[PDB]
Amino acid sequence: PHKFWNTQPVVQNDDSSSEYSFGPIEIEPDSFRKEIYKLPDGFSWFDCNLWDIESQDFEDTYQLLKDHYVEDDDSQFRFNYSKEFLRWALCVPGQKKNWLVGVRVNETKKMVGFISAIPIKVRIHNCIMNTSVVNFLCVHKKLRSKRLAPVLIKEITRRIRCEKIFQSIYTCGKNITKPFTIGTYWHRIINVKKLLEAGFIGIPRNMTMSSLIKYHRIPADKRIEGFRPSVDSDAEQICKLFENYFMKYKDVSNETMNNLINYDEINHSKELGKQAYMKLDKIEDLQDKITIHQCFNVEDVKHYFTNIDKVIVTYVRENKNKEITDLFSFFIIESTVINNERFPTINIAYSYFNIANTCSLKELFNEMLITAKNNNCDAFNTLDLMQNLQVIQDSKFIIGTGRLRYYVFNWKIPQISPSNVGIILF
Ligand SMILES: CCCCCCCCCCCCCC(=O)SCCNC(=O)CCNC(=O)[C@H](O)C(C)(C)COP(=O)(O)OP(=O)(O)OC[C@H]1O[C@@H](n2cnc3c(N)ncnc32)[C@H](O)[C@@H]1OP(=O)(O)O
Ligand SMILES: Cc1csc(NC(=O)c2cccc3[nH]c(-c4ccccc4N4CCNCC4)nc23)n1
Ligand SMILES: [Cl-]
Ligand SMILES: [Cl-]
Repeated sequence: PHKFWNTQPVVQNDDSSSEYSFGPIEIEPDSFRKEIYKLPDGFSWFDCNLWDIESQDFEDTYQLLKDHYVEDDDSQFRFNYSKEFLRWALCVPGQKKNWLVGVRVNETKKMVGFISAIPIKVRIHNCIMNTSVVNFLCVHKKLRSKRLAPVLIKEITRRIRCEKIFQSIYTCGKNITKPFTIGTYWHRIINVKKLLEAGFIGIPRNMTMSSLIKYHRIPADKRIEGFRPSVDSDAEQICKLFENYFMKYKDVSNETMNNLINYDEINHSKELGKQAYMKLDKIEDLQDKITIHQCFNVEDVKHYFTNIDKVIVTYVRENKNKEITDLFSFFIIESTVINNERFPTINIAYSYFNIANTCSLKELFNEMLITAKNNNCDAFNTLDLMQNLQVIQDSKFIIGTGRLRYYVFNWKIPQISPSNVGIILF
């Protein structure tokens, strides 16, 4: 029984709609609460100054997440996002100062809560829109189970709506309301001895450390040439590469892709916003296609698909005309090994966006796995989004624990396969 989520414009688990459709759940451009939400006495909101990596706010945020953010099931690993990562992930083109929200104890100046939104452009079927991604919701462990989280969620909702944005995308490792897709975690072991020492895997009875090393080795043969790190001057080419990829896997006609309904222009009117509703005759119309994905202009490409040591790795393949034809990318997050004083962290790569045109996706990932090994990553993690199952199948990836639930706030999306989703959250 929910007490907060049952009041929100999201599809509920008990929803009994017998039709597949798309569109906003509600069009309420001026009826939302505009007054700041009250925090418990002694606590105050503040806009978190992540615009200078040396600021005190950035140290406070880094420390809060380091000790209190997402942990695995058994509380053996906790994410340890670096400050350079958080800057790359949160100070994105178009970001607003007030979408990085902290909660501080007034007497001690201790930061005890955080929630963030980043602006992104997304296509959802026949619509395109400026939207938000909510991430890094975090409450101090000593303040949990006191119903603070709905306060932080309502407050970021208010701050997003003040920017005339009424939808959001977010993920969760547990079921809340009805998710529009469910992602499966997959792990590729790179550094066996480190992951054994960390307790992530163990040594099977029918194996040895040496046979494990042998089994999990990244294949060294069949190397395809032409790959190099991306640079800023690649941005226009990379932008075109992404447009052609999303055009290839579209779930709407060519004319539709070229004339997407821009919800930003009609979300101010209950009558005009109705144009965004779209009934789907057959669910099979979407099979093998991408239905929802982020859209990147040249400025976004320059920011996201770059190379920052220990944060983000982007390589492109060139042909004999020196034209970019393929791309792989992954970001890098350390995790704390909670109960290991002498081996306190591991370095994990996470697949981001990958486009294979001149090679198979399996060959592309093999080149990416080698590069992640050479970037000192102990494992390579992926979701079964987009065409990744092609590589996950008949590979040495091992399934993870739990599932990643995808949600859209104030939009209707039929339950779809993760192959239909091109949205990666940090
Ligand atoms: C138009 C714009 C819209 C913008 C907003 C879009 C929505 C954004 C939504 C957020 C996007 C998250 C994206 C990410 O960052 S996902 C990762 C979230 N962060 C962590 O897991 C870090 C460690 N954990 C914690 O810090 C706390 O446990 C948190 C802060 C998560 C909850 O603290 P606490 O454990 O002290 O709980 P409570 O007593 O205060 O409150 C209980 C209520 O909160 C609901 N709850 C609990 N966890 C989540 C969750 N992860 N998403 C959504 N709802 C959640 C729960 O169902 C219940 O409601 P109801 O079941 O009674 O109804
Ligand atoms: C090799 C190794 C050692 S520890 C480790 N993962 C943890 O500890 C851990 C703990 C909690 C949640 C997790 N989700 C994932 C993950 C795994 C694969 C693909 C995406 C993933 N997520 C990352 C975060 N954003 C959304 C997508 N991993 C964890 N992997
Ligand atoms: Cl209030
Ligand atoms: Cl679920």
